[PDB]
Amino acid sequence: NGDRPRDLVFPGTAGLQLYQSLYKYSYITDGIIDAHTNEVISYAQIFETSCRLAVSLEKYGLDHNNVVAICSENNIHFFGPLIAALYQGIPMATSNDMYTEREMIGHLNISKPCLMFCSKKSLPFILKVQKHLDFLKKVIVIDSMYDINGVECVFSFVSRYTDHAFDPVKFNPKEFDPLERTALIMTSSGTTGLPKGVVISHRSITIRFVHSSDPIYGTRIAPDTSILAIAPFHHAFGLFTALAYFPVGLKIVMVKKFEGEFFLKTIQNYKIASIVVPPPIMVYLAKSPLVDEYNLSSLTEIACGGSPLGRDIADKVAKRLKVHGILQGYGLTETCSALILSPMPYVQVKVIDINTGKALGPREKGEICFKSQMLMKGYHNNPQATRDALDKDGWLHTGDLGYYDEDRFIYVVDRL
Amino acid sequence: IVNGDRPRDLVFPGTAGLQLYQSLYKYSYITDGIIDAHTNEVISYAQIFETSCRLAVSLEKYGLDHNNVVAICSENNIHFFGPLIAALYQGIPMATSNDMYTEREMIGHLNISKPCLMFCSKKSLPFILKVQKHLDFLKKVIVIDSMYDINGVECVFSFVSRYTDHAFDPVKFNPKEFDPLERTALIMTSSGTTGLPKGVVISHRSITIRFVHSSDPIYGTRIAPDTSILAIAPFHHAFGLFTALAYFPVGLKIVMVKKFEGEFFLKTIQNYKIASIVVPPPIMVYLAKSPLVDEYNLSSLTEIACGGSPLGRDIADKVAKRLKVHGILQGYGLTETCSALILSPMPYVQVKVIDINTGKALGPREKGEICFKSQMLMKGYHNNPQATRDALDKDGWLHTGDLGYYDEDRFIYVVDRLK
Amino acid sequence: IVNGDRPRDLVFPGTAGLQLYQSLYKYSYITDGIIDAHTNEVISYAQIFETSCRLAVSLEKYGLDHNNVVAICSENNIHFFGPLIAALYQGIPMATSNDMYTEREMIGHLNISKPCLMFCSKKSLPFILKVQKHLDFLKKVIVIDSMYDINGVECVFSFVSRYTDHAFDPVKFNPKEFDPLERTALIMTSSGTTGLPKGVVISHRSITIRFVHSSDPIYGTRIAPDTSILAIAPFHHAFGLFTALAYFPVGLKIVMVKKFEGEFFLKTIQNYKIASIVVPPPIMVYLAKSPLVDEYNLSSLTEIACGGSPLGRDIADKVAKRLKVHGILQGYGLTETCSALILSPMPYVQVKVIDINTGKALGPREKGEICFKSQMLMKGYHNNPQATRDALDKDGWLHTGDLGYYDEDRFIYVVDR
Amino acid sequence: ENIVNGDRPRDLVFPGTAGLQLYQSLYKYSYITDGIIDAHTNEVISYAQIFETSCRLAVSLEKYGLDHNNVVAICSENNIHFFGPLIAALYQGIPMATSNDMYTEREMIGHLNISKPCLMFCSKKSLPFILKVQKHLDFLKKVIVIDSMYDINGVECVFSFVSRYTDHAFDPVKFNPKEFDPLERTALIMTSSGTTGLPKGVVISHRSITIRFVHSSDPIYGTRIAPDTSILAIAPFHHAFGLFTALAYFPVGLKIVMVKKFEGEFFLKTIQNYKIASIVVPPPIMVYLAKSPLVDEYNLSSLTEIACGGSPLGRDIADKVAKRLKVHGILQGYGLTETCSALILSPMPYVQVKVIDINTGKALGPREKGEICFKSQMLMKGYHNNPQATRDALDKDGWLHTGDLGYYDEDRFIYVVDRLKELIKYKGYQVAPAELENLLLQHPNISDAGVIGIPDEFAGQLPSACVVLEPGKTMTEKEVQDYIAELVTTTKHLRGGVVFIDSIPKGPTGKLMRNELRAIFAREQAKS
Repeated sequence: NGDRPRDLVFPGTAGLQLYQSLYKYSYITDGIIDAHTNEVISYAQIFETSCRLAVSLEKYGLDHNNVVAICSENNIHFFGPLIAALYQGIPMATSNDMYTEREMIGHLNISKPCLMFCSKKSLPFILKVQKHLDFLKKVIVIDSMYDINGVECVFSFVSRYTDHAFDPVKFNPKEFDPLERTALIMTSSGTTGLPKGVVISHRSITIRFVHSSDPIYGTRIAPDTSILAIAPFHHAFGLFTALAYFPVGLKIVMVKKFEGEFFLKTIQNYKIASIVVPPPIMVYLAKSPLVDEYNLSSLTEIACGGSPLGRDIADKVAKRLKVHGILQGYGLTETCSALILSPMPYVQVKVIDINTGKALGPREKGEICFKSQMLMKGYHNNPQATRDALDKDGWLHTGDLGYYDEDRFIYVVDRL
Repeated sequence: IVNGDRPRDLVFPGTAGLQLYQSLYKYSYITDGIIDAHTNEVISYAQIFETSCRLAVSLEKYGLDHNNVVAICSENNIHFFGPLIAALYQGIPMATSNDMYTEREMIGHLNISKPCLMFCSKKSLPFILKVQKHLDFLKKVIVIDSMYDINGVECVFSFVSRYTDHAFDPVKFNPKEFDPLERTALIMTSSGTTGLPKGVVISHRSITIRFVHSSDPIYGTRIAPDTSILAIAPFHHAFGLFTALAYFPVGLKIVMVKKFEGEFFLKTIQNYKIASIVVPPPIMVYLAKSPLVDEYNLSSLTEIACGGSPLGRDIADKVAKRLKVHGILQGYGLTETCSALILSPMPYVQVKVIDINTGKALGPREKGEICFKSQMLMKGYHNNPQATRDALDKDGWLHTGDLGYYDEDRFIYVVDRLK
Repeated sequence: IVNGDRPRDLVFPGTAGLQLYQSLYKYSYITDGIIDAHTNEVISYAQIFETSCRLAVSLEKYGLDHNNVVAICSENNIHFFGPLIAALYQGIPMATSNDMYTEREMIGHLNISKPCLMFCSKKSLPFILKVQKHLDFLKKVIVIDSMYDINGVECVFSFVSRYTDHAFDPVKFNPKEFDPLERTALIMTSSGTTGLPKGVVISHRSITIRFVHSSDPIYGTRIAPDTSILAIAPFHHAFGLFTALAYFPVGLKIVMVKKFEGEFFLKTIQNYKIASIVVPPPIMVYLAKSPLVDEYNLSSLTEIACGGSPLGRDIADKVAKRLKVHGILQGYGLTETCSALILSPMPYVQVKVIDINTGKALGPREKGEICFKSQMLMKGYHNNPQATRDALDKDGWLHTGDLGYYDEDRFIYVVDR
Repeated sequence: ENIVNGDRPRDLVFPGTAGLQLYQSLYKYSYITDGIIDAHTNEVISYAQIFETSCRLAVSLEKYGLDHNNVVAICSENNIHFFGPLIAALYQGIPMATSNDMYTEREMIGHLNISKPCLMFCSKKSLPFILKVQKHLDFLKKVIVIDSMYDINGVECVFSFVSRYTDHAFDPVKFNPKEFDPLERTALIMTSSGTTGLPKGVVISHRSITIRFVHSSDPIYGTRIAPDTSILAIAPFHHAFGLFTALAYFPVGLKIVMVKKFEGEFFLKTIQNYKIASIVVPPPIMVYLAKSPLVDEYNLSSLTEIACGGSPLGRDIADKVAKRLKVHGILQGYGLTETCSALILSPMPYVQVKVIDINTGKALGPREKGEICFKSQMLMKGYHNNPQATRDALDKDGWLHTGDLGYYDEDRFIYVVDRLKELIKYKGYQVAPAELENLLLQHPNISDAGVIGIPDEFAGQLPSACVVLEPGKTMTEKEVQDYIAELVTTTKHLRGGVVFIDSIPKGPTGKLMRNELRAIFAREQAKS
């Protein structure tokens, strides 16, 4: 079973939650800051822009039977269109910005999206790729006020379908079943050798929100101190840890790429309360030099949500930077990462049999596997690997064996 | 048809209990939940969480439900919320009695709700027994703030340990579910307009909405969950109880003073670094034109609110200035009902104008009698069908007693011409 | 021939446009360019730089030049300077209309310059469209403080994106060149001498000189480029427009209040840590002898100035003392023209005293009609050559209508009998 | 045509005389009372003091009968009063010769004979010397002490001198400086040697100085700190770097405090006890700044900005310091034109540049290799009475050939990255790159330098490598030739064969001796 949720999951569309969040924390004036450029967007800005963009996507002719995409590096305006999709319940495919033409065409062919948001920086590569895909009917630039040789930008586009009197306080996000409407088709190159694009329900999101909100697990930090986002937005881990920052209204500062120093510079200079990084930036933290040459006395909380090596690099950092024991992930998935760490709310776990397939009780070995709403609703257009991944009734086979750690210790230890 | 702001927090649908429960469970880590400014006694959130749950199961197994009514009679006292929230879990209605009623008054009071069980204080117990000797329907008393029973009078601890054991776990307990709009949360007595002791009925929904207002960052007090607010207004009365209760869903260290007398208020706000206060207008005037109230360091003060008979004659401006505060806003007409609605219309609250000669539903900038409609409005008086149809009319409108006019679509606030 | 102080900063030779341009470019880094004390809207210097440059090329490609005259009708508003400065680049004259005119008055005004394009505010647009329905020559209106168009009315953003594109770089833009003394910068209408609608003409030179004055550390606001000054005086009007405009060449964070009324001025001056205020005498009296105006913390104030018929003996002294200020010194001369000349004889300003009867030049300490000569002076009235020759005489001297004298060679300052 | 232009100027150059802008400065910022402070003595002059003295000195010099066709000099250590005479020369348009104060008799005379100045200004300290010296020079008619109230043994001091010609009631605000074209008038005649190996006197225009000020005013480049805040001056005034960086402090009205000599830790103390905002220094005290102990035992928290304008130890001293002192970023330039240093730092306003052919000499394009040259007004204008060095240093039309070779990043990026810092290296039989195309573009395992050029065969010029390994790792000559046989193709490799040795060669922090390795190649083309 695993922990009882502290903040009850928001029933409705994740769109609707995010919407409400933006509206509440409109007062925040430092929504996102580009650590590099120093560009800054306010919550109120994302709010207006996302609403405008929603009525726009609609009147232009899009719905749930379509798929939209965004291909951009880690960038301030990214959330405008993303969030707009979530209002309308249009599915959003996120493309990694650095695919080679080769890889990328492979990707877009999975979801096959009719509209594509993208970055200034990524625009040429997108035009180059779009000339190979008859279905990619329109591209829109997200981070420009002016159009780029005939390519439209979110501003112009939006002013086509919305006017001077538009009031996002007066907008309503479309309503639907948040468990059967797709939010994201994020493609993943993990198992086998196929690209295969994974499907994320809205419920997976509002549950991920529950987790960001919970004060024993997710980041318990002041709704107006600055958290750093570094993880790739196009990728599941980075998109969700980032996106969950809004229901709780945090000043996000954000870095384009994990590499080098400057991680340091950045984290000192903005008074960063919490960071959420993958384990390479953990090693750079633990056993890298002159990383106390910058004042990092700002750091309240640290998280890891990918492939975390032993509890020793973890202690190296917990100690170096004076932290409340950095605790985190073990088992994280292709899907919404992290579940069962230091089981989680809305996630149930079982131990059955290598041989029978019947659920055991306590202190008994057998293959450990998961069931949750937060789990992928399967893959896209591939009925094969859908029924391949999660079994006869919603259990996702992990491929390890171990046991129920008893009633009085409902935690996870696994034998093989 | 003035609608009033769109809610920034969607109202929690379920039992008001359930939300409070959830709140407590979430902020269990908070250890300085309520402090008795006087004794220096302290309860933690997690303690209230446990106690309220144990007491919920106790009351249940003891055999009570929606068809009964419980009461609590206590002065402002840390343990007050113990039984109250437990009631809200089970959906037993709670009648709150004022501790300083005279026997005369009190009997009248209890005869409205006629509660079978009565929590009380320790210094209020004599009086409660003295009274119970006149009311056959009052089968049990329980003391809320004692560890031992008191000459046969049970106390909350003994009572709870009767039905629960050491391994009891509030994380595994569940508050009853019901329709939060048709379940009475509270029966708070008030003798208004006529002077008769009539008892007001409050839905759970009325509460969950009041929580929505408190969460709201333009209206309700926007300050960090784990900084200290002072609530002093009397808990048995709606203003003090709802403002107090609403502190929980947002997890604030409350400090609480038993009585508004002179200073010491000063003393406390200094000594506990009080971020926000919420007071009635007597301590407002005391704030503004009483001297050497800048002899204590009150520079902790982020937010100030007032919610009864607000002295519009700019005492408010004087305090806003004296204590360098983000301008004190509050008042703008409250009620017998859940106080405070339409401050500096509020979410889930709409107001109209109609005209006192026909009763239509007037449009912009036009006078006529102003009155409110809301889920948050009182569900009526109790075993009295008379003054119910009199307070709120044919379709959910409650006549307030002023004329004003709708300040246009483009200024959706309220100005009213004569009071 | 009292000459008046030697300038400390040599007047910039070129177009006033070019100077404002360079200013914007230099202080582009300033991120708190203008703040709407009311709303809390803020524009950055670089934003004005881009907006104004784009607007300049826009105005040019749209087909305008010096032979037209443009207008602006707006209340005190962050975006006011957008179009204005753009005109100055192109050397198109700008007529400023007071935003509170009656249709009655406003048309009278507009008929002086007869402008073909009109920028205006969100707030001013109803009244303006109403007015353009009476004037054949008013071909186009554009809104300055909106991102989207307003029922068929274009806005500056849209207008600008018609003629410039994404790759436009204002660092590569260059302001038109002309002689800054024969090119009109501004046509500000004024009701002086007679109740008749006469429009005053200001050359670029007058502005580049006004900039000379604001930079001067004995006279103009001597405070660090990146401290916050308050502009409250009406932008459509000369005193307010120029005190405001002169701030950019010295790069000051401007906070701006739409209206003088109430304690909101006090609040503002506190909440933004305001170094200098420059006010007309009503908020001067409100300053010295108004109550509980120390109930707000005004300890931020280094300098105070006044420039609208200054004589408040000794109200000025009452505030100088009230607000621990380096003694507020100012006024002592203001006009139809660029207000403020001879304050506490100014650079590039000469004053003489002559004879009420002959009109021949006096020497020291001697009575007779006092009057001025300066490049900063009005180049005359607009379509009225009658009152041009009436105001400034045969050889550039402009008669004030007072008498007095030279406070000597050894004290080249002005007292008048 | 293809030219890199350079950053639009954020302050348009002041048309007129350098003296005129310098006047107007002193007059505007007259109110500052801490103009220059002897960080040593504590003596202090104010701005309006300098304004006075300099205007006085100006009219004195004119009535004494001097004009452009003359040349006045000044020999002095770093001293408060330096600017009085200097600025008055600039007012009057008389050219000025800054002599180094610690020249020997021998050197000094060769110098003075370039400019042949008739008036010499001097400091108390420098007087004996200058007199000694003047007893050789018949052309040097008058000395004047600058930092002493009383005359010395008949040597007239500035005050007596000025008083002959101005009275009690003299007013500088009424004085006008002389007017001329700022571009044809010499301002300074500061001599520099090293190159070729002779005493040759550089010519700086007035415009060079106006431009110079334009850069100092530049809020991205020059020191952007508030007028009436304390900056430290410490580089010797009698050299161009120090003189102009000091002189330019005046148009922005700064409280200068100044130390006479760079040595030791008196520096920390001062920059502390005066609350010093910015500093501008040479790389000696850069490296002492970064790598030297307990320099964090004095409080250097006042330190907004740092510049560095000489031979920049771009090793990692710049970063170490920007870090230690938590400063907004010390970022400097590249060029060392020998005249007004710093042209192209992290092109500069009013400076342009192009790259040309090694062979033709036509302007190249983006990412095209060839010799770097600049052309700016701010550049030296020539040498004094020497038509030989002039037509050498700058070409036909004002371009200064750096002798380095590089290319310009992009026209949408006008930056100059440059591959191989000198031309006299890297020869081949159809030019080949040396110390930076390869060398630094190949290091497995890291093998520490080697690009020289062996004269054989009589068919060309053999390239050759001088590889050295560190942690005993065995590489062969034949082995390396094939790792970098595909790294460059054509024919490059090393012809002779990767020789292996101990270190690299000498020269101050970096600079090889090229012929060192060629001769060291010799004796090591004989063994196993």
